[PDB]
Amino acid sequence: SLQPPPQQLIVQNKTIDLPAVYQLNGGEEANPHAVKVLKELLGMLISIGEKGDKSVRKYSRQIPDHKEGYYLSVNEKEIVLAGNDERGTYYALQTFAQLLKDGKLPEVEIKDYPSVRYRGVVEGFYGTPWSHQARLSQLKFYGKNKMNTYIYGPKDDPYHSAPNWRLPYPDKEAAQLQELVAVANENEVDFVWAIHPGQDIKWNKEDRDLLLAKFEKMYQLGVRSFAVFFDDISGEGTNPQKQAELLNYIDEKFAQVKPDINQLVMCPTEYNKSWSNPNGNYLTTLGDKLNPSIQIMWTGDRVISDITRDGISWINERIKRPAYIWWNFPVSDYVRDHLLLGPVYGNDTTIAKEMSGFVTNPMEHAESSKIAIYSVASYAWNPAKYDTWQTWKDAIRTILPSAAEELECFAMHNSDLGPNGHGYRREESMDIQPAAERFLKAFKEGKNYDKADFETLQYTFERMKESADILLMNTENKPLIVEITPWVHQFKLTAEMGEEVLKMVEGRNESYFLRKYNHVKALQQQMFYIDQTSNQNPYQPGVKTATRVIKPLIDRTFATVVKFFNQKFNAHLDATTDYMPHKMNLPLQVKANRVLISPVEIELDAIYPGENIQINFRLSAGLQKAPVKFVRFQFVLTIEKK
Ligand SMILES: CC1=N[C@@H]2[C@@H](O)[C@H](O)[C@@H](CO)O[C@@H]2S1
Ligand SMILES: [Ca+2]
Repeated sequence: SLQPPPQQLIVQNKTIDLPAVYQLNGGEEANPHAVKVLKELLGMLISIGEKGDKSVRKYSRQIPDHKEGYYLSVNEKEIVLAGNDERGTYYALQTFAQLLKDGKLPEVEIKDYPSVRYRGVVEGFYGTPWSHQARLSQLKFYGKNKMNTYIYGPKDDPYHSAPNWRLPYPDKEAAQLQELVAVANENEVDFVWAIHPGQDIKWNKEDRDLLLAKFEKMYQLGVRSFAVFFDDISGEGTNPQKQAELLNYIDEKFAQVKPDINQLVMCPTEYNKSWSNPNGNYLTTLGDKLNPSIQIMWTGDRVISDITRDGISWINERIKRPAYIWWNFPVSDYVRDHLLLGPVYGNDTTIAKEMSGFVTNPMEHAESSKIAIYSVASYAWNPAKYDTWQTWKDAIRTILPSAAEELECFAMHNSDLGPNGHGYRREESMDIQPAAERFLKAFKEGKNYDKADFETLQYTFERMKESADILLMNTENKPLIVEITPWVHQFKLTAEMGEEVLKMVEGRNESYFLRKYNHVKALQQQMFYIDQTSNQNPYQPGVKTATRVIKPLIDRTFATVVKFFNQKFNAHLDATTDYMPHKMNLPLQVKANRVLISPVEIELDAIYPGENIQINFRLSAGLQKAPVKFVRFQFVLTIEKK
């Protein structure tokens, strides 16, 4: 499965062998980055070059007349790799590398080019910025998948955002950035350095010069594309006239003055329809006043959304140019306890002409995001032929060949975001969703359930456990495994709980049932400890997994079978589904050093120093470290733990 799929492919159902002896025509005059790839890969004539080179004159009418276009031919007599331009030749080679299987090439002719001009990744999330090593890995991944754009803009980099956007990077970070630009250039990626000055920018000469001064420093490190972001700010930095004037100044005094600057992009304050005032002048001001070479970014009809024909028509009409899409998936920075490892879908596949670019905002988990990134690369290059599920499967097998089926199992049940303030959800566990939904309907109402449905759930829990143990021990992609490990532990526990809960449904005798029930309570407690010890970030601490379909099913099944046990044996077993050490009909929650009522008396499991209490029917009272176990009366106690 060539990824991205070429615009045009004719296959001959013959194969040849990579020539053991070959003649290379055009090596000294073709893109040096393309020649190095070809030489790594390896008489029969092999012709490599860009349109205009002597080496490729015979094929000049086969070469697509598109930026980043190429002609690739393999037959009995010869191999041709001909770009419309240097980047096209590199890309011919990336397709060539995928065709070569076990010293053998199929007989093929390809004519190819991208449908969207700018394709790639914006590292533009809140959270821990990617590591240097992660970024190096990403850049190489982008070259293989024909992504030409990497926008550097981590919200939490103090040299990118306020107030230290004014300061040059220190030497060590500066040397790192320089290395990234070198590696980007080698993989035919535009490194686009972004700045986020809007929260404390003064519209004066001092701050304008400081911004230009910073861009000059980045230029000296080798940066040749630049962005200015005005997202998620308030105050005087939201002024569109001043924003347009600053960007026009950067364009006129810097972008159009240097010998070799490429992209100049801006992200607006009104960056989606819901955040834009239909009766305000903001977007029209930018559209009218911004120099026509400046790109304007857009996230769709909401902060988190997929791109539709109508939504993009709306923005394009106002900004008077095709929108440069900032797509907010798989970014998880607002559901930080979830991994979003499902397929890329929901974006209109017929609107390439209406966009100047398409970039993905990924997770803080660099390797994990490669599933979506590979898929966005495929989509943006050939939207017409974009295949959601095949691409997801191809991504997984690329990322983890040694355990592709195991990663598919884990990813397929780690796709949804759960409820959230952005209203954005994805499908999860759809394969088993109907079996789950039947089983539980039947079971809850005392009608007999189908054996096949019970077996399906059983098979699922078994395969999850296998997948988890195998993924833990995988050494093919260590950085991926480090990223997901906490979720994998939680995924195994979920599967073990499901297995035990189903043995309870098969309920042999009272004694066996009680063993199973006690095993389940222990598993709940183990899940709570992971949720409190792993991924303890300030915003959505912990680890959630298989949340849309599997966890609800296991929970409701458990509560149901305990209710029936209590009726049959006149018993009083606790049917609660999440473990909670503190006692309070709403469920308590524990988040860091807070104990919380999910929106009279609370008894903690020990005496703690009390920090404060926040109630809300903004009530507040510090407890000055006063010992506290009981608390009688949002509703949030904070304690020293801490
Ligand atoms: C433009 C946008 N700027 C923000 C990004 O930095 C976040 O990562 C994203 C998800 O929370 O939300 C908005 S979209
Ligand atoms: Ca050339």
